[PDB]
Amino acid sequence: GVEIETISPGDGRTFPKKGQTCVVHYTGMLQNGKKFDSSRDRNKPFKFRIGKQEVIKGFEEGAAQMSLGQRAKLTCTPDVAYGATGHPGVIPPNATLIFDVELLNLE
Repeated sequence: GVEIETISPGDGRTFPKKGQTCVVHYTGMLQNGKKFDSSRDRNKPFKFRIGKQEVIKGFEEGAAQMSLGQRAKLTCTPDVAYGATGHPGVIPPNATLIFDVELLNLE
């Protein structure tokens, strides 16, 4: 379950394909909570590739459903990343995570 609410400007066609190292200015958020992880805070815009399951499934499926320039808004389900496990100190178990994802990519 990935609910994409794209803020309109972009190109609408440059989709991430397999093995494409793509660039996302991500900015995390918790449902009824604050930020937890931000490439914008690090100013290191997270050059990640598609097809290795490096990123979580809530962040991976949101990438290919966007295009270059687009600014979507992830509402990631708990069961795809940390719903029963939970990260120690960052992500509690059964958290519905929120992301400011703007696909300004490469390749």
